[PDB]
Amino acid sequence: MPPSEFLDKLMGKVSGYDARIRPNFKGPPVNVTCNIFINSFGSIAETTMDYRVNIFLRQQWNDPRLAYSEYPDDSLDLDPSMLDSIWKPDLFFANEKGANFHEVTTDNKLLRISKNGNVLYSIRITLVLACPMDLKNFPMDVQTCIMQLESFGYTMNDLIFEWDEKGAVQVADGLTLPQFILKEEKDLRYCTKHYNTGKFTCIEARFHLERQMGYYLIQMYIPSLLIVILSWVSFWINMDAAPARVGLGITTVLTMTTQSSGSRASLPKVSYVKAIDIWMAVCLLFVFSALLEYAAVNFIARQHKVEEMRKLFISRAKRIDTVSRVAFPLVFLIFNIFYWITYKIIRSED
Amino acid sequence: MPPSEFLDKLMGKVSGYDARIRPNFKGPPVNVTCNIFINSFGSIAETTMDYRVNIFLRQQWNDPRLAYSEYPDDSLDLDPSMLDSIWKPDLFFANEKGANFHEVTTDNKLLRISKNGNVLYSIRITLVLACPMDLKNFPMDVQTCIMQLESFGYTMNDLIFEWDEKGAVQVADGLTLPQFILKEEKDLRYCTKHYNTGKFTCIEARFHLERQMGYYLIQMYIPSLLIVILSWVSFWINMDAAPARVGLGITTVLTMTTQSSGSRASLPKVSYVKAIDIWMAVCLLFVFSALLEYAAVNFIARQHKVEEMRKLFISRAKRIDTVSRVAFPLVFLIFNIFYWITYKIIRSED
Amino acid sequence: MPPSEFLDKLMGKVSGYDARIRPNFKGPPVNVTCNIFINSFGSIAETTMDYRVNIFLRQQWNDPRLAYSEYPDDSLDLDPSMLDSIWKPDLFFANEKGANFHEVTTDNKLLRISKNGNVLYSIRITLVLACPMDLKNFPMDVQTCIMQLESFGYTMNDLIFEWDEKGAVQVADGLTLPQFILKEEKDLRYCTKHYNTGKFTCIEARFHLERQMGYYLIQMYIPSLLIVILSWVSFWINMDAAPARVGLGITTVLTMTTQSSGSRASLPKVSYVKAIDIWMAVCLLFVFSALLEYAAVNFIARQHKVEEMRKLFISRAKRIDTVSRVAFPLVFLIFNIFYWITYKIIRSED
Amino acid sequence: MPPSEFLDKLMGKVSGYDARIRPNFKGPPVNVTCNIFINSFGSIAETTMDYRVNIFLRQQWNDPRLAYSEYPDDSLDLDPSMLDSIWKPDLFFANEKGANFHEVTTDNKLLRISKNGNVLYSIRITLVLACPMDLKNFPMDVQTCIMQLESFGYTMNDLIFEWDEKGAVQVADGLTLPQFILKEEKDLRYCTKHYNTGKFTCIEARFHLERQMGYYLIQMYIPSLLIVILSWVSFWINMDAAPARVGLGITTVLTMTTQSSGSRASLPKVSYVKAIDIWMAVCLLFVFSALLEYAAVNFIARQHKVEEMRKLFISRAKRIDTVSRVAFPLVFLIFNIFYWITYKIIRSED
Amino acid sequence: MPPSEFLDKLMGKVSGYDARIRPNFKGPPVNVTCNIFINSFGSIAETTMDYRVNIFLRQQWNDPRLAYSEYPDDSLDLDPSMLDSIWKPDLFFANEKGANFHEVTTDNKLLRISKNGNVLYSIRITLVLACPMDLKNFPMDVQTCIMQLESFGYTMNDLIFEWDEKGAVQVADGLTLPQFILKEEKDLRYCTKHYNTGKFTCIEARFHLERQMGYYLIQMYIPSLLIVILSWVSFWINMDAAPARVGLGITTVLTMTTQSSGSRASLPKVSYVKAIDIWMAVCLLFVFSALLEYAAVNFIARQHKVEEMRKLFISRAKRIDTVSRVAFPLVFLIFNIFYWITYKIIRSED
Ligand SMILES: *[C@@H]1O[C@H](CO)[C@@H](O)[C@H](O)[C@H]1NC(C)=O
Ligand SMILES: *[C@@H]1O[C@H](CO)[C@@H](O)[C@H](O)[C@H]1NC(C)=O
Ligand SMILES: *[C@@H]1O[C@H](CO)[C@@H](O)[C@H](O)[C@H]1NC(C)=O
Ligand SMILES: *[C@@H]1O[C@H](CO)[C@@H](O)[C@H](O)[C@H]1NC(C)=O
Ligand SMILES: *[C@@H]1O[C@H](CO)[C@@H](O)[C@H](O)[C@H]1NC(C)=O
Repeated sequence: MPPSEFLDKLMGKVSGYDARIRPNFKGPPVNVTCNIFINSFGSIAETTMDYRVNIFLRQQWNDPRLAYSEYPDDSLDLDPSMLDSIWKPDLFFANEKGANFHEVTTDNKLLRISKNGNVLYSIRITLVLACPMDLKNFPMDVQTCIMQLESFGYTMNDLIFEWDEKGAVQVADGLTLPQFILKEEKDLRYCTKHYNTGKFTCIEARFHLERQMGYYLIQMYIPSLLIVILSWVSFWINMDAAPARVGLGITTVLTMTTQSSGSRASLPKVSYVKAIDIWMAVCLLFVFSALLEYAAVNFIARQHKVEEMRKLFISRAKRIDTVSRVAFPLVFLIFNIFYWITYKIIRSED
Repeated sequence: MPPSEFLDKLMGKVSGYDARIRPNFKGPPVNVTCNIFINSFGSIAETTMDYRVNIFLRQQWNDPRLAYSEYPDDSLDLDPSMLDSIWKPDLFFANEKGANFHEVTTDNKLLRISKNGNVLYSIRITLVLACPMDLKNFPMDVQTCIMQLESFGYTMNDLIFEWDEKGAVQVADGLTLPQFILKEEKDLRYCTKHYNTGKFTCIEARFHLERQMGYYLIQMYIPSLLIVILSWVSFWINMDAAPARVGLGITTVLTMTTQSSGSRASLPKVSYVKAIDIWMAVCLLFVFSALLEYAAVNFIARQHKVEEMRKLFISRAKRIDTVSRVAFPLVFLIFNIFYWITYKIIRSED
Repeated sequence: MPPSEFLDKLMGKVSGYDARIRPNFKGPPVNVTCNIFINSFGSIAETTMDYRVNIFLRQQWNDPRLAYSEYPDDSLDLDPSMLDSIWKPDLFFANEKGANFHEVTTDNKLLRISKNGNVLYSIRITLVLACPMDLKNFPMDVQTCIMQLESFGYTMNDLIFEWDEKGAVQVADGLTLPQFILKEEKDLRYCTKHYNTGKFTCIEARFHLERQMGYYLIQMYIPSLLIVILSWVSFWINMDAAPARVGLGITTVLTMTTQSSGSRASLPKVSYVKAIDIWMAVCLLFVFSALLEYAAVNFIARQHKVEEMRKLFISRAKRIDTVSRVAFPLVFLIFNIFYWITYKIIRSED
Repeated sequence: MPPSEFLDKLMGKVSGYDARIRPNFKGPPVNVTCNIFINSFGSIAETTMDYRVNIFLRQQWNDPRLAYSEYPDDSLDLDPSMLDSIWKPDLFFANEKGANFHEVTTDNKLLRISKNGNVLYSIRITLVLACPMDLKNFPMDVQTCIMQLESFGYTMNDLIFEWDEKGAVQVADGLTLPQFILKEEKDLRYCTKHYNTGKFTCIEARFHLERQMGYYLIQMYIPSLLIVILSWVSFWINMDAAPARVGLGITTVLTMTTQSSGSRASLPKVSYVKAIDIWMAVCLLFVFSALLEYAAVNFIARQHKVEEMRKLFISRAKRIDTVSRVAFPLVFLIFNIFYWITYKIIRSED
Repeated sequence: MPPSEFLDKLMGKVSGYDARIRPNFKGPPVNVTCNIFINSFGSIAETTMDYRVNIFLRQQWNDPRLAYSEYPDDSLDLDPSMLDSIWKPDLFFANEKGANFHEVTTDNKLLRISKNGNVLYSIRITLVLACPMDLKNFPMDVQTCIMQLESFGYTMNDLIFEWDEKGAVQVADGLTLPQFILKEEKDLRYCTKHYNTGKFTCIEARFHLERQMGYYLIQMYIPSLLIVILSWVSFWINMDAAPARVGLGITTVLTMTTQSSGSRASLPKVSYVKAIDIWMAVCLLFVFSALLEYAAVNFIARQHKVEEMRKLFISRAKRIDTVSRVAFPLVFLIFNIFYWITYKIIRSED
């Protein structure tokens, strides 16, 4: 038998196969299993509120027609150039921007057909998908990003979408993200869609992302701690009143302010207050306190600037110094560890 | 009856249905009801003067042809591949940039037809639409953005566009905007269009947006208040003449100026003066006053630098200090609350 | 009579209408009237040297064919789907980048035909057009932007382009630009094109744009004036030699320099010197003078630092102070008003 | 004779003209003359390493077929809608990115045919072309940008490309570039291409660009000179040891550093050292020297701070001052003029 | 024999050549040799994690059909307009974004056919390819970028891809990269692909890139060294306690911090610590030490500020100075050379 003759008999003019009619017309809904392979992941930006993903969609369904039973083999790998004639289920993504195809040299498509009629359709598509991330806790946070596959034009009575029991989602080996660590959980559940026009099927896939704090710690926490320690020692040995003494505080003020402004750049605008803002606010309070104590001791010195009074004022000023000395490391220590442990337990609960 | 035979009889060669002729030719204008569903909203930028929206257009009209009365069911869900043969009303948007279609796997289209001839056309389109926002009051403002649907090629005698009496505009559940809060009002009115060529139908939909001031307050108001308070206390204990005393003022000057420059970055250029500019101007006036009073007390000290004269100059200088002390918090307090209450009442009127 | 039968008789196979032949072949040139409507304007950027415009092109010409005289009405509104068969005049823009079409739901096109043969073609196109603006005077300037319509493929003997006597250019009501004010003058003149291949027709439309200086004044002139006044008073009460006195000058130097650098950011690079540069240069000269006078009085004090000599040096130093006092406001006043009046008269002449 | 009948006889089914066969098959190579007109030029960016150009390609060749000799006129201006049937020579650009066509209203194309068979093909194309500029001397430099036209698919035995003897390259009148001045030289030479597959024809066009230094001088040279002069005078009158004296140097240090960082922004990264870097380095050396001399005189003063020794130390310190005084202007003068004259002669040689 | 008649006999209707069937059907897999020519390279950005490349793909395979043996010559250069009829092997790239074709004037394609049936297919394509660079050592690093060619739709039994024994990869003469130096090694190995659907052939090409450190050294190392030396000398002659002395340290602090922030701008965010960070950290430690020693000597002076005690405190303070003097150059010298030699040996091993 020649291949061409059979090939036109299967889906051509002698065949009564109209490509505008669903298989099993006036019958039970056509069940469709969907298997997705993630070729690549990444390019997630906080401002844009979306990520980039390259998938290999694969969907299988059954047809009562296109059952040959004439060649001795089980399956046939057909050309992807008559895919227009074969009926194709509609499938679009709800949180989707763009989503072009790939056409390098030839269109990237795959067609297979078995003896019973089970087909295999494979399409490569790069999707920009919108993820509504919540930045309540900026340095440490778990982000859930949603992929939705749903039927635009058919009701419940047709095109029921089902997941695959085994190996529903696969990932490429040695695939890494610079910023996040992917979690191998990938919980799958499906939520149907209700509209005034009708009720439409949908299936959902969920991915969990964990950020890496190493960059954040080196970029912000480590310099800020250095500034705090520097300020502490600078006043600790500072003596009486000198214009030079003021310089140590002045440098810290400006540098801390610039760092604070710099940190709130990449992130988009949100009403709620992030954790990094809290850390910046407390460090600003500490540096603001530094000036305060100086003003205080200067006021005591001003009152001092008779012999009977001098001893008490000089003593009171020194008392202010030693009390500042013991107080400043202690309250920062009891606060930062409290901050870290409370964030440590919230991530553990999440 | 086979589905294919009926399907070609309805809109094919045996049918006298020419797709270039409007239904009810030489007759009353074809009425069209339009229902819009907002799939997603967002990506509004002040500079660009436009926003991004993903809608689900739905338009219904009646045809005297395409009335089958042969299958026992009421409606038929047809394929979206013969939509070219069906006559389609022209519809374009006036404040429109771009507005591509979506073609993921298959074109996103929907076709339905009832027994009487009422059709249902559904198209997914992402529109970039221009909104002429007025920034007279920057931190608090209500913005109205306009969507216009109008007929490019037909006159009044044809293609009259009407709204839908019930559920004209729907919104997706759990849809949020990072910057703005959408108001559930959505007032609908229609304005016809007049041209030299003729008079063309149009319908309009209006959306109200309310900005969230939480980001603005934390970003700008809170640091500026801190700078003002710091400056106040800094001079409050400042004593006589020392080069060190000057430092407190110097830091504030530069930091305030940098913040003022930084704030006017995101916004585009406009002739009128924004509220934030007013707040920045008054704070700059306060810090400018700080230097002034110093210069004054230094001039009194310069005159002082004989015994009879010294008491009066020293007293006058101290008088200047205490008067500065009582005056500075009081006038800022009576001004900021006045500013807030006047803006509070203008938003209430708006 | 059926509409379809007439519709194919007019421009089909029974008709000898070849769409590759110009009307009035071997005859006088085909005159074409062009009417343009500006749907929207804006998005002008100085660096890119171009603007964005959305027009409604409309062109009318006569054909000896397509004269029906069979239906009792005067005109017919045809579908825009047989516009390919109708002969269309070539028309392109010389200072053009891009210029895509609009295809939302359906192509935006319009076809009309009268009894005599006068047709009406309407096309919506968004054009990015290059405007060679001259920035000799930056804050105040009038910019002329050119739109050119010309025939790519035909000579003088064919396709003569003429303007419309009445209402050649219309503008949408309530159309505004954030930066510029449009002038309702719109002078129209036409310049033919000469090439080695031949002579080609062209028509030109000119628009005048006037910038709004309110943003510029608030952004730059008002802070710079404040810095100048501050500097003036700061030295005015400055006494003898103190390291603190220097601070007043130091702050001004840096802030003025940063503002000067900031101002020359948006503008692209040009050889000639802008007006804003002149204003920045004079203010820099004033602040530079401030340091000078200080150095001078310090040199007199250094010579002073015997009793007979002290009186003359102290007097000379005070003389320098009072002379500085009277001189500094006077020369700035006689210069700034001179600057403003000369620019006021140049705009009036322009 | 009707135009349509002749028009289909020339390139249709009765004609044996196959559009897949080169003219003069099994014969001498088809010679092609190429004339280029530069409609616009500009948009050159140093980082991207490419420029934007809008050309009017024009190529002429001879065909033995398509020789009519039946109409009494010499040439015919055909429609650009049967250009697909006419055989067209392949032509692509080697240093090419993008290069789309223009389709405003109608495709921009031109067809002409003479009695002998000489055709004229005109195509409008905007090309982004890569120019490998060498930035050895940044402020003054001559840049050569290359345009290459070559045959992708044919060997030497076919499609020989020749230039045009007269008026090979034309430029539009009144065409200017904001940054560069075009030179009216435009030397043309051709270099053939060798590959493993075969030898392919190519022709090359060269353009020379001269930068304008006016922006660079005002932006960088003039402020830097002002800073140098200021520093010079500031120390020149500086007296003994005062903390205030230090301020004059401190301001210069920071401002010079910021300017130095600012200048190296637009330019991309290169291994070799630019001229502007040299100028920045020498000015940094001068300001660095300023601090040095201060440290020296302070060390002499420190040793001074017995009567016999005081006279010699005070004298030595004053000697250091006067020597600094004479030395500093002289060495800057003998260096800057040397720098300018050596660059003046290198541009003259180039 | 006419060329047209043979041309349609080879791949037309009289020929039984179906373009949907692979050559050697039901036979051994079709071997394909692939030769790639790199027309241009460059535009590599660290953030995007990808590079731009313009290649000339060339693939050869054998067909049992299309064996003419009728013209006396060996090969024929066909038109690229019947390339659709010829069967073409599928080929796509795995680490691929975009990859459009080039269509300037005509499509860039090449067709050749020999007497035996060996064909030659040439396609020009610009590919954006993702390179997973590792920035463990930023200033000096070798980067490997991967190109993968693989068969989308066929299994092992068909379309085996083989490399070319001689001249597999060629590069254009005089091709340079501004940032990197290409290594003439280009090791080629192939790795097959395993999927649930089946096993698919692939081949890989590897390129090695070496960065040039000249820009980095001038941009960062040279200024930082200057700051370190300046700081060293500044304290080296600094005397006792003066507010002026503090200035030398203050300037360094701010400038070093700004440089440190500036350096970490171009690079994207990564968890691990780069070499440049280490160098910045050590320089920050040195400048931080500068303040420390000052505080120490000031504390000794404070204790000093009775005659018996004064000699020991003054001596101890001077001892601190001389010890600082000998210590500071020595430890920087023993550290920087150690840093350079360890990086020198790691690059040599790599
Ligand atoms: C799809 O599956 C459901 C439940 O398993 C079944 O009731 C229905 O008949 C199936 N439809 C088919 C096989 O077309
Ligand atoms: C549309 O509605 C108007 C007013 O209800 C009516 O006069 C007109 O006949 C309608 N046109 C139709 C039904 O085609
Ligand atoms: C166009 O107008 C000119 C001048 O009015 C006239 O000479 C010419 O015949 C006209 N061409 C037509 C009507 O085709
Ligand atoms: C092209 O020119 C060359 C040299 O002038 C000549 O030998 C060749 O025959 C020409 N080819 C033609 C006219 O086809
Ligand atoms: C391809 O090469 C392999 C090994 O050289 C060989 O076994 C196979 O038959 C070849 N396939 C062909 C020539 O189609």
